[PDB]
Amino acid sequence: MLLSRIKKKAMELAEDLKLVDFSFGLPYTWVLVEGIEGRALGVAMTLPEEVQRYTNSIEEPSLLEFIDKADSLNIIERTLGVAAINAVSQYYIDLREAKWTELIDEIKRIAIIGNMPPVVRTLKEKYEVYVFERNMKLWDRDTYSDTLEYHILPEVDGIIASASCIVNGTLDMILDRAKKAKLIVITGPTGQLLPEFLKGTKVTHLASMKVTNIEKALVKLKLGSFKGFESESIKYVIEV
Amino acid sequence: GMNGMLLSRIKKKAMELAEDLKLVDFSFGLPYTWVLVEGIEGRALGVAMTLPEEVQRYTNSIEEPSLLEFIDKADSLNIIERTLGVAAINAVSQYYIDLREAKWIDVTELIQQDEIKRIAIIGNMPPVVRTLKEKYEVYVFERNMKLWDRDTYSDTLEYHILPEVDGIIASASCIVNGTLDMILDRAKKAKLIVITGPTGQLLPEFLKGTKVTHLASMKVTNIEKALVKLKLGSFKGFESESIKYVIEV
Amino acid sequence: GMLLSRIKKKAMELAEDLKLVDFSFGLPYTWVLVEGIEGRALGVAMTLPEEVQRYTNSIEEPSLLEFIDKADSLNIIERTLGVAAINAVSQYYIDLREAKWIDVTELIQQDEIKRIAIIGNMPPVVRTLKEKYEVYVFERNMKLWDRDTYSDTLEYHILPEVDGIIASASCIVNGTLDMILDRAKKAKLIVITGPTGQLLPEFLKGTKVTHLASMKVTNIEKALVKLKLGSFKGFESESIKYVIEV
Amino acid sequence: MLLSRIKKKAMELAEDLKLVDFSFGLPYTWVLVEGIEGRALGVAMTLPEEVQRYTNSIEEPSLLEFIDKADSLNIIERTLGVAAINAVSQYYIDLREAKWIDVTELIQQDEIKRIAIIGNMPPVVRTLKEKYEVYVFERNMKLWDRDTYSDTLEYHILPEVDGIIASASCIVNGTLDMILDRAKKAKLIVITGPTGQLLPEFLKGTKVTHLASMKVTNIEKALVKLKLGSFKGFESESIKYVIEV
Repeated sequence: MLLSRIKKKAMELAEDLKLVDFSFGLPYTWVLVEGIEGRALGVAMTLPEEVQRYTNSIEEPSLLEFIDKADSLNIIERTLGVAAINAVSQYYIDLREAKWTELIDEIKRIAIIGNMPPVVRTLKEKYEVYVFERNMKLWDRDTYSDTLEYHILPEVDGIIASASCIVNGTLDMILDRAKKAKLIVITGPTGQLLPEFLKGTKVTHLASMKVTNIEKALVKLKLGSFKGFESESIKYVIEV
Repeated sequence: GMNGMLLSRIKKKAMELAEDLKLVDFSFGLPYTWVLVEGIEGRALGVAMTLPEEVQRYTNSIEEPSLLEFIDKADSLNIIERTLGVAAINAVSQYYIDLREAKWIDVTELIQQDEIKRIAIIGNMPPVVRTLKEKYEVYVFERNMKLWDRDTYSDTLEYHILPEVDGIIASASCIVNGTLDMILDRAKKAKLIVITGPTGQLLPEFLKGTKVTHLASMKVTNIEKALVKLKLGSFKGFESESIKYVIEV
Repeated sequence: GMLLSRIKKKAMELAEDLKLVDFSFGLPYTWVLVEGIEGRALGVAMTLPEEVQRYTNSIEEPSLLEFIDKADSLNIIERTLGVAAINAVSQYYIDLREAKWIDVTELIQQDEIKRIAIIGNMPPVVRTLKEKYEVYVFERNMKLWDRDTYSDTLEYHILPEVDGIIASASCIVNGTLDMILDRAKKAKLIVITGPTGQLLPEFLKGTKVTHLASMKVTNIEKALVKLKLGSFKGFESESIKYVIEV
Repeated sequence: MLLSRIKKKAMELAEDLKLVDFSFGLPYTWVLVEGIEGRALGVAMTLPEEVQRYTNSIEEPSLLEFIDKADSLNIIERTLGVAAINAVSQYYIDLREAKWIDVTELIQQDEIKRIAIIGNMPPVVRTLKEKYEVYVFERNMKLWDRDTYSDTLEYHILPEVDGIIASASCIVNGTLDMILDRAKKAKLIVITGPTGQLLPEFLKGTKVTHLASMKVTNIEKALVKLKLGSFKGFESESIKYVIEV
């Protein structure tokens, strides 16, 4: 599992960081950390439809304990672990010259994992697009089942996968089936991880967002507002 | 919002009690949304079950969070605003709750104390269902597909079956989704109506005049340890830091 | 005291000279084909798989009277086949002389109706009314969730505040029709729209329902092919939409 | 896709067969065919939770047209196609070496330790959970348990199991290709259910070891029960078999 290798690298970076606060909440599970330079907020998308039991083996919460359960069979332990990996990453992230869609000549067929209407509408006009959605709420008249990813991914030149593919563990399959993909973009707040963690993989770019105001974003994360949390952050694209 | 709700009348009573209380912390999280409050006597933790299957959008009109702002949004069309509002009503209630005449029993024990023939169980609660299905005629209704059995009926059949039952055990989550008003209206022949679960932390005086007879809920004994488990998404961890009670209305 | 229990009693009196030809509990619609001295009639009801408890049926010997008698059953499979049979008998005897060949949107008037409750997400109807009226859309199925759609648990509280109601005819199969009419306190216009609304208007006499917006199958053979193939638009193209006043 | 290769072989066998009747219905989609020897009924499990739109490109229904749409991106076209492949298969099926046993008795303690069960089958799960290490995966929320896991974990758990009991519905949703690719250490792979009516020769070369399905003994009585939406009524008009691939 790729998430098992990412947590090993992240635990080496969490040595000088401490856990401040956390919450397995909606729409995002977040982990607040603190170092000598200041604080950092890491998030991971909560997928309640994947939750089988509301249990957690973690008795004493800590940053190293959260990161160690990132490859757990328990989705609650994974989401808190990925959020913690992102929290350590957002503390050490270098976004100096980070690019702001026009990232895609070269590409003819695109596979979009996770229904993102603004991204889909822009690409459906100029490229052959295949949208895959698992959640029934985000279903369009153009969306296909996620069971068809295994068969369509080897035929596409570009892949735009929702960063939620990291928490549900579907990232390992997406990369394995990306036989002919020249571009693989992991987009969303769950993609807050360091690009060095994905070195060697087929992932080409990471499109996420860094929290500019931790206090205001925490208020919006606790209130369950995605746009409110998004407005307290800056969107970035960094090459792996 | 929806001023016709029983929840619209409960928030009006709760806002009069939230005058000497302040908001400490909150979280729209899983399995429960919680609101932490503080008064002159100490702190109180109120919870309200999060129903993600009811969430259509992740939006919130609340810009400046406060205890009175949360309670005012209890009768909102937005489930996120309702859940945070009900958790805030429960927070205020848990600060002022008097459990002198509270019975330290299970909901199944409470039913056995009366002469019931047919029971309607709203919300699939396996321990409660298993105990009652062997001694009474039980009708289980579940809205969430995850908690669905081969013996659970659709919630659309509640409207037709509730007038035929003598007892009702409704999951306290009927307060956050807005089904409580219908359940009580259709409870024509029911002599025993129990609202069970941590979302039922509300004061019994708020349900005065309604057909609700009992409130089966739990009070947090250790706020710090229960918050750790609520943030970790562990229900039994939060349940172990609380005491279950059954109180008359 | 369900409304569907009273409709089946009236429909069984009309199914005396009709015989069952074929049937199918299928998707998107359950259908029942009947035959009389004048010819054949096809009746449909919307299959709601999310409501299915167990794939069981107490009917051993299928007949038109047996199907109609199980229209008020607790089993959704028996209800859907029963409603489809009631519609099949209705489509044989339906009189569309004074039926209006109009859309549901042009039926409502700005003169009095200020608030509209739309039960079942119908994008063309919603888009037209949302720009001129205060609209409240309620959807139970997650597949049909928009940026304006709300939960069906809020119907009980919002229906008493609306002047007009446009309810999907699927409210007849899941048994939500009885509640919708009870909570329609201030509604002056109640329209039951969809292929499940093929039942006779006389069956809804006395109720708060004002209009029935449905469709009559013009080509039974071609529509059956499209019903068996699972195509809604293919079956819709082999029918004619009508608006009949109750 | 494996279903794209199965339809090519099934279309060669549908030459002397004709379409009689069909229905995309619940619980099963069925296709009724006829040849010189008689009639055959093929079924495929309808998965309404997978249906996003109720559309079908098929204008003129035929046996070859149904089979050609078996690898379609449209679940309605796939289910009708798989039901048609099963209908052609049930006409040519040879059950001389078919075992009249349950899927549970096909597994022995001396060879298998970890079992992966795809599709929540309570009788099969209850029998195996007491003697083996079982991992149940369910995609439909209705058939979900506090003991079942998400289908996203199949990709990671399937390479660790000795045996696999997959619901034949994995053929219609399109998960069969992944299940077999992730069956790295599996010595036994059983595709169980009425959707597994297909010929064993179609799965020759694959990791699939057995096919546990059923053959309709009374077509008329089973059609009445399929149209009525009764699974047990249709099951009682059939005979369960286990044929080795």
